Amino acid sequence: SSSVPSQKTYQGSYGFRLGFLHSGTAKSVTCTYSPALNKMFCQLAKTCPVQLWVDSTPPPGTRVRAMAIYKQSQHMTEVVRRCPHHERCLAPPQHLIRVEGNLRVEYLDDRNTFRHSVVVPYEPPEVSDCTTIHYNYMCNSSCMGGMNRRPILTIITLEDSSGNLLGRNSFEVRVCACPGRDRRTEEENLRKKG
Amino acid sequence: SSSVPSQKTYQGSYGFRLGFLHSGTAKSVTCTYSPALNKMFCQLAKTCPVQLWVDSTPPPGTRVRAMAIYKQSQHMTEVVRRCPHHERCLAPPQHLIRVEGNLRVEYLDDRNTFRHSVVVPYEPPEVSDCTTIHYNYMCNSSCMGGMNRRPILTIITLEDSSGNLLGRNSFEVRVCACPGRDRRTEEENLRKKG
DNA sequence: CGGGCATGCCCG
DNA sequence: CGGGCATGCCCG
Ligand SMILES: *C[C@H]1C(=O)C2CCN1CC2
Ligand SMILES: *C[C@H]1C(=O)C2CCN1CC2
Ligand SMILES: *C[C@H]1C(=O)C2CCN1CC2
Ligand SMILES: *C[C@H]1C(=O)C2CCN1CC2
Ligand SMILES: C[C@H]1C(=O)C2CCN1CC2
Ligand SMILES: C[C@H]1C(=O)C2CCN1CC2
Ligand SMILES: [Zn+2]
Ligand SMILES: [Zn+2]
Repeated sequence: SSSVPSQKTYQGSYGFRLGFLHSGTAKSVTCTYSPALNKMFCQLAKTCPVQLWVDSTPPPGTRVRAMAIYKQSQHMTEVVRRCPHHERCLAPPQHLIRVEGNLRVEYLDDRNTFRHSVVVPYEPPEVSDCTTIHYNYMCNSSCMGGMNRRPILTIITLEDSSGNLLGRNSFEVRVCACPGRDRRTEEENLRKKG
Repeated sequence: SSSVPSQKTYQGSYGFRLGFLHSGTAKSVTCTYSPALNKMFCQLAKTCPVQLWVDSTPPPGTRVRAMAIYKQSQHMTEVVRRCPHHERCLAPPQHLIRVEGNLRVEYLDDRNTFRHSVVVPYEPPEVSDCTTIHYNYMCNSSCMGGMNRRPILTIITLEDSSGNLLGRNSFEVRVCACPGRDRRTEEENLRKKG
């Protein structure tokens, strides 16, 4: 009955985890992940790679879904969408999250919650310990009429073809002009005032 | 043959001038006019009163047209429009400038230049030295996908019913959250660095 | 209200 | 590139 998808971490029986590349905090890095904050800082319309780690191999037909929700309680019931400017300038223009480099991407609009998601087949790592998906976020967190400075969580779910939830993980995202600057500011604020 | 409307001041044979109320520079004033900069600072979707002064009375049927153009050479050929966010949230939604409080307003989209303008009948001052029109600017200068931080000029023309230009004046506009702050900053910069 | 944090971006 | 100006707005 809830229209708000769950965000609670569920590593599940396959030992599903996410992982992220190390990139550092130079002012101009295109993306950078903060383990302390469990938060990706990235630039709009640029690659944001996410690694899928599993302990046990999921069954054939498993899918990987990504969906954004607002992190703050007061905004969690509002659907996360592209702002009108970037909508106008495969993926429907209203979708915030895209996957690049995949021939089997599917973009979904839920008929009951109206929430957007993007799904690709799960592929096991090559003869490697993880699989990488290249996500793109098509608005800045600050975009007026879209995210409007509100932080989001991206929820990644591993689902079998029957729709069973096999695993769930999430991470906070800030899409911004200067990921390295902003990661440094938020980590310093965590240390001084968190 | 030009698609860029003239901005050159033409006081003309009726002695046409604009005038503005004095309001000062408190951080929260809703609008404030800088004589030194010939520039109105105002807030979006709030009243921006403009006075029409004439020495001689225009003929019956005279009209008052307002149009925005970009002030900087590199942007002057681009039509000034409402941004997509405020377009979606009598006046066509794409028009930046509205007139409030007038039963005879007309909104025009030029069939050749595609430029927008808003026109009201000229009314002589009451048995007073000027007539006031209440304009509204429906985007901030900073709106993404609209003015995008580019300064505009508003061009006010006094036209007879046959279309003769009787007079023309213009003023720069900044639509912003804090007119009083921003007028003070720009006047100080004029003094220190202009 | 006024102080000052925010965050895209600097081109007259 | 990194410094710092910009400019809406501060609500976990
Ligand atoms: C943002 C992205 C990059 O450009 C490399 C470093 C960090 N992340 C993975 C690869
Ligand atoms: C973050 C900062 C940089 O280092 C370049 C990209 C965006 N911003 C301006 C230049
Ligand atoms: C912006 C507007 C106001 O609110 C009064 C002072 C200045 N201007 C005219 C009236
Ligand atoms: C300019 C400043 C003010 O004084 C109020 C209006 C907008 N901004 C925040 C509050
Ligand atoms: C998990 C991830 C790594 O750490 C490298 C790059 C691709 N996968 C295998 C080797
Ligand atoms: C010109 C203008 C003024 O200065 C006041 C207000 C209205 N008009 C007449 C009196
Ligand atoms: Zn956007
Ligand atoms: Zn706007």
